[PDB]
Amino acid sequence: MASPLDQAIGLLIGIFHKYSGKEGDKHTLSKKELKELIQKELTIGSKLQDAEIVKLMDDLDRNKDQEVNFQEYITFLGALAMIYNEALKG
Amino acid sequence: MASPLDQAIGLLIGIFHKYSGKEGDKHTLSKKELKELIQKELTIGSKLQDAEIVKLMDDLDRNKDQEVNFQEYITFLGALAMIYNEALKG
Repeated sequence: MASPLDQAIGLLIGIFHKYSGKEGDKHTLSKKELKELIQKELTIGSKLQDAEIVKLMDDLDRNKDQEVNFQEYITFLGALAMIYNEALKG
Repeated sequence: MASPLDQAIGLLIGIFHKYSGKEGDKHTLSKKELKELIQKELTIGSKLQDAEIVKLMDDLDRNKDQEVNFQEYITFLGALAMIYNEALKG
């Protein structure tokens, strides 16, 4: 069955594809799409703590002139998650 | 605030913490916990596609006798996703 994990994975995939879809090689996307993704799909406004700020900055270096793939996109979210849910860093 | 992304991230976090919590250093967990995680939380049984099998195998070789962190767990999930959610490859 589409258990909570599979569903949540499904969400992260769907979120990816929502932008990556347009890039043709929709297994990848870049800087612009990443900034869009975070800014649009995280309706935060109040730039939480540091994590998201650092993601937005980092994005420029992380990409520079290269597309990122799915897992490297996920890493953006996982890093975000770790930095603001400080707990996860132990 | 807790937009679809944040919620879905929240799910993957929650899933991790549900077991990783018990390790105390809940940034990390290992082989046994990982197999438990996927087995329990993906209520599949009817092994959808190779991905899950390959994860279950891979886990042993990946861990050996070494813990994995949150992002590495997310890599396990992201790889599972990649392999069975065919779209992510093509």
